Amino acid sequence: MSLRGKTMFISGGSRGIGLAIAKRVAADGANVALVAKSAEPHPKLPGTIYTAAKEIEEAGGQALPIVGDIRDGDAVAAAVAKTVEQFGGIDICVNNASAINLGSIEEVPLKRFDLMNGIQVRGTYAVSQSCIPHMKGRDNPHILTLSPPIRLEPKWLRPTPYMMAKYGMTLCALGIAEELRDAGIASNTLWPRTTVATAAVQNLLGGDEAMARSRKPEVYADAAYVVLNKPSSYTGNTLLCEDVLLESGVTDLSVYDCVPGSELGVDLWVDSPNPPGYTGP
Amino acid sequence: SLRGKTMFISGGSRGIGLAIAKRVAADGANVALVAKSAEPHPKLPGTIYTAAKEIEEAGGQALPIVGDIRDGDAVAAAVAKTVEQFGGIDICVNNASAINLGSIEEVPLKRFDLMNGIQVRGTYAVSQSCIPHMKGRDNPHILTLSPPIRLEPKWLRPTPYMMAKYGMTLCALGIAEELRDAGIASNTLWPRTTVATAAVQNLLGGDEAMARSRKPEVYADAAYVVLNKPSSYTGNTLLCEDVLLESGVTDLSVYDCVPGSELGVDLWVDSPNPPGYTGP
Ligand SMILES: [Cl-]
Ligand SMILES: [Cl-]
Ligand SMILES: [Cl-]
Ligand SMILES: [Cl-]
Ligand SMILES: [Cl-]
Ligand SMILES: [Cl-]
Ligand SMILES: [Cl-]
Ligand SMILES: [Cl-]
Ligand SMILES: [Cl-]
Ligand SMILES: [Cl-]
Repeated sequence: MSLRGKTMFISGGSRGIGLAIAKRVAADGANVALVAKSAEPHPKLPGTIYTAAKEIEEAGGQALPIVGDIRDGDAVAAAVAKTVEQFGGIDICVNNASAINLGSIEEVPLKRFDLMNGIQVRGTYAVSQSCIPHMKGRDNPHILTLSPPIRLEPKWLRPTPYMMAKYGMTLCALGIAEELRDAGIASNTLWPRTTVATAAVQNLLGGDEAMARSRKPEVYADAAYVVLNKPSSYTGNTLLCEDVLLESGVTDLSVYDCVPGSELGVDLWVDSPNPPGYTGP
Repeated sequence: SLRGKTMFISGGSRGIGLAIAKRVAADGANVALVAKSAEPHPKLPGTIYTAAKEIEEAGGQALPIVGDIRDGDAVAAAVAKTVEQFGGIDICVNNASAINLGSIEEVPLKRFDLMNGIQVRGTYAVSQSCIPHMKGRDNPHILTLSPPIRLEPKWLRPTPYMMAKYGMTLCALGIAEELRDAGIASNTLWPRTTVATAAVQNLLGGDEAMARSRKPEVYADAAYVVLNKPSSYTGNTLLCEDVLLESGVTDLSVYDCVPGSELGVDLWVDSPNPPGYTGP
């Protein structure tokens, strides 16, 4: 199996994890539409949708960068319609747009909350809803949402704003899995076990330094790829990247380590940097 | 007893919220109640002003406030007025709610926003604003009217509403952890059956009792039990009837609209009664 001739709609996509997923899918000769709020370069975060588009093309795919605020429902509709008029249908919807603040309810004002809820909970809903009609006909359609398993033990219910937003994304994805089961559209979530170091991290740290406790964005891209090739019956799952990769046949997870043979750190909502019983390097 | 305690409550005009407000008010409590409009609706009974009269008639003091819960500044101003008036907040009840049982295919974004706004964002805003004024107090509780989080496939629909109600609960549960040191309790409370309120009879057009449902007192009384527990009791997703049996109630039929009927179940609940309940 292969994503050749298939079309992806991805929120974000302009850097880091989203870019790596876009690139991986593009490498099979896929189409990728990517939507972001602005096309102006940021002084500290690398990339724009346009430079993302070049990288998608250089990888072997066709790119459609679209300017649109995921918090504006009309802009979302317009971006999907534009994807459909250009590529003819949607095989893959990846909800990657994100927003983060790790403060408590006492520290995170309503305006910051709305940006998180807006982009992630509302955004995942609007993007997914708008994609769904254009996915019904297709060979093996997948919605994939970049969010964590719902962990209900007290330690995990923190910090509240961000947990609400991320769990809200996952709940959207799991609900959709049930509501679209008869239509045959897969909806899954996918989350990495460690922190993922992206170029943006280097830029903000201000150095060319090794993130020894972290993994590369490829861990997410390769895991996504495996999931997007499963049958549309593989649905309603809250998946971890490394676990997905071992189940697929990868034996050596060190190829994802920023620095191999280090003690790895853990992502939020994850107990261990590696799957249970992993013995590889 | 809750004599001399002050409660702030969203969605206390009618039904369950009013029943809770009246039960708290009967101890001589202050109740500040907030709603978007004070204008009577043709079919739904009550306004904040009507509800206010009933709160006073029940034994308490009422402060009815016009405020859109979806407007952050309105929420801030509603809480400020409550504090200028009564001096401090012992109890925050998040009951403002909104419902649509359609799927993601059927519920447009504008509708989604109403549920997200009022319930998830609203519970966040109201709770956030009340919290500083609850830090000094003898036994502060936040009580959020929303269900246990159930992750089995069959509970994960309809998506839009499940997102909202579950988001409500996640907020309550997060607050529990974040405010534990302070220590303001945060719990959720949900009824096992559907609760038949005046609004339901009004929309059917007849006063005809609802054999599969319970009275809103099951909500009010269960709330009263939780709100008198120590602030150490926090982070729980509670069910009315179970709370009531735990407190010593042995006859739940007094909450039945029609005693001796086969009761229906609420969303997110398997059974109309707590496990091994063998009362009437
Ligand atoms: Cl704000
Ligand atoms: Cl824990
Ligand atoms: Cl990167
Ligand atoms: Cl784990
Ligand atoms: Cl192990
Ligand atoms: Cl509607
Ligand atoms: Cl809103
Ligand atoms: Cl099930
Ligand atoms: Cl149950
Ligand atoms: Cl039983």
